Amino acid sequence: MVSRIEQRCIDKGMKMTDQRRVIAQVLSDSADHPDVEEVYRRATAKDPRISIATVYRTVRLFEEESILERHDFGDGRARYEEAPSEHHDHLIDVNSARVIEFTSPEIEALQREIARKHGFRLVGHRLELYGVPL
Amino acid sequence: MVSRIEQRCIDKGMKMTDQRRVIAQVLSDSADHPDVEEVYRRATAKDPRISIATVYRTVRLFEEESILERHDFGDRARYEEAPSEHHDHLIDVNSARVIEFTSPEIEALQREIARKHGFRLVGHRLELYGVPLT
DNA sequence: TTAATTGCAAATCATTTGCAATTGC
DNA sequence: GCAATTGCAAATGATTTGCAATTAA
Ligand SMILES: [Mn+2]
Ligand SMILES: [Mn+2]
Ligand SMILES: [Mn+2]
Ligand SMILES: [Mn+2]
Repeated sequence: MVSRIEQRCIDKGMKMTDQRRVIAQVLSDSADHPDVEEVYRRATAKDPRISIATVYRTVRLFEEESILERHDFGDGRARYEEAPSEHHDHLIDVNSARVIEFTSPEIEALQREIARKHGFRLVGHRLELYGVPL
Repeated sequence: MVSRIEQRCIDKGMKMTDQRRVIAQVLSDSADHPDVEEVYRRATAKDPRISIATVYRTVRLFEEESILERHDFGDRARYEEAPSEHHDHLIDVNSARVIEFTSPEIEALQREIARKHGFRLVGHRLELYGVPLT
C-alpha cells in the first residue's frame, strides 16, 4: 500500500526515504489545506524521525514536480494540497477560515477572453472568494 | 507643494513631515503598483532625508487610513492609491507591467457562486498571469 | 557503490520594532 | 515644550542553505 503521492514520486525517479514516505502519506490523506508547520506536526506525529527543514525541502520538491499546489490565501504562511485531477478555485469563509472548493468554467472562459483582449495568453491565475454564510 | 495623497493626510489629521510629504509626493506620482523597496528608490529621488525603516511605517499607516490598498501578489507587498472603482489585475510574467481591468460578468458569476453555496460574498481576489501572444 | 537526502546551525528576505535622538505643530 | 515621528540596528518569523553524516538505488 503506497500513497497516491508516493507512487508519483517513484514513477518520477525520486529517492524514497523514510521521511518522504510519511510526508507523502500525510499530504495524500490531508483533506484540508495544511501549512508547513501543520504538515510537520502531522508527519512528526506518524514518526518523530523528520525535521522541519526536511518538510520545507520535501514540500518544495513536490510543488516543483507538480505533486502539490502552493497557496497564499494571505495568512503570512504558505499552504499546500495534493494536486487535484481538475483545476478548482477556493471559497473562504471569513468567519472560520475553513475552505470550500468550486469550479465554474464560465469564469475560466471569461478570464481567457480578458487575457486575449489585452494582448496576452493566460499562463496562470488566482481566484479567492471570501464570504459569510446565511 | 501640496500633493493629492498629502492633502488626504492633512484632512485625516496627521502630522505632516518632510519625508511623509515626500512619500506622499512619490505615491501620488506613481501608477505602477510599486513595492516597498521600489518606493524607497523613488522616494530618495526627491529627498534622500529618508531611511528604509520609515518607508514601511508610512506605507503601513497610509494603508490604515485607507490612502493605500495592499496587494500580496503571487510572490513582497506592493501598493497603490485606493482606486475610485474596484478592479482586478492582469500581471505580466514577461515584464514589470501590470494591467487593470473590470469584468462585470465575472463579478456577477462570483456572486452567483457565493449565493448557490449559501454565502454572502464579502470580498474577492483575482489575478491573471499572462505572456504576450505568440 | 555513490550521489541524493538529512539534521542542525547560521544565514537569509521582508518586515517590525525598541529606543535615543529629534522634529512638528 | 510635547506627543508624535525618525533612524539606526537589532529582533523578527517564515523560509533557505552549507556542511558532514547518513542512506536509497
Ligand atoms: Mn479558476
Ligand atoms: Mn483546494
Ligand atoms: Mn474582481
Ligand atoms: Mn490596481
